[PDB]
Amino acid sequence: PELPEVETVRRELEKRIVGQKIISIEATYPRMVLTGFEQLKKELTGKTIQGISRRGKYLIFEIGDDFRLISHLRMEGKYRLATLDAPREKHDHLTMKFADGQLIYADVRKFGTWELISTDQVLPYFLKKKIGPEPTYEDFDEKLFREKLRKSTKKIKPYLLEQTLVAGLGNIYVDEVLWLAKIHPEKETNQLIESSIHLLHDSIIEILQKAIKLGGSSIRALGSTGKMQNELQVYGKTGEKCSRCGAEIQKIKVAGRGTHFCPVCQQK
DNA sequence: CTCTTTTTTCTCG
DNA sequence: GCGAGAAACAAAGA
Ligand SMILES: O=c1[nH]c(S)nc2[nH]cnc12
Repeated sequence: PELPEVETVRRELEKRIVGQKIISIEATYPRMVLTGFEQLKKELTGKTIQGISRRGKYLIFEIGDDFRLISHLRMEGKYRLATLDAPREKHDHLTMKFADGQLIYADVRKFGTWELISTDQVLPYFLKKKIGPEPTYEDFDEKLFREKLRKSTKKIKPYLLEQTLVAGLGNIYVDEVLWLAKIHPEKETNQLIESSIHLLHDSIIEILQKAIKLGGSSIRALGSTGKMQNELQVYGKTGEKCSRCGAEIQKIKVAGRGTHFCPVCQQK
């Protein structure tokens, strides 16, 4: 998932598991609990979920006053709420059992992670990761954005993907953002002019906020009812029309990543 | 059969 | 510092 999908999951969970006491925690893949599964099980068992937050693509379970469970779903981690008698599925790895149901984490590629962090260590956790601002008008300052772009010779798509200029873009929304902003994904950021940086800034916020409103893009669990996939202009649409007078979407490889763009729209 | 393709972090030169 | 490439892993497609 990317930020909009994680936010969609956050909202669904907030409605349903806040107030729930954790009765037990079980793992078939304890290795994805980076801070130690036995430690996590000992600390959280019997605690009540106070809330669910998000920072960039990270889910943050607030559990008791003094602990946070920081979860990253990476490529295709999925949460679902199931009855206590639900059968195990092949790629289920963890479950929190409540009195009237359970929260199960599944992840085909086993990339997703769990980390138990004390409450006063959450802000330092994200500072250490150098996560950039949330993609909102209030948090995403264009002035600082502009300065960082000026000082770098990185290509704009990989730099955006680093999460340091702004949080939340993955491969899908970065291709969508760059099409909307009419910027080439290999454009060197110090070549971007002010007006272009302004459109990029606004487009990032606009695309991500639109995606959130539409419940995320559901491609191929919680977060499965999204509609943003119907609004994608370029991602995964190789050879199809940009509706720009016959122009077709091209796919290239940029810093190891599949990259969908419309050449005529996105010249350097 | 092989090869490529689909978030973050790590190694190498 | 940088970029390139690969690793973690599983499954699907050419
Ligand atoms: O009108 C447009 N034409 C082209 S080619 N690319 C775009 N990106 C956002 N709007 C446009």
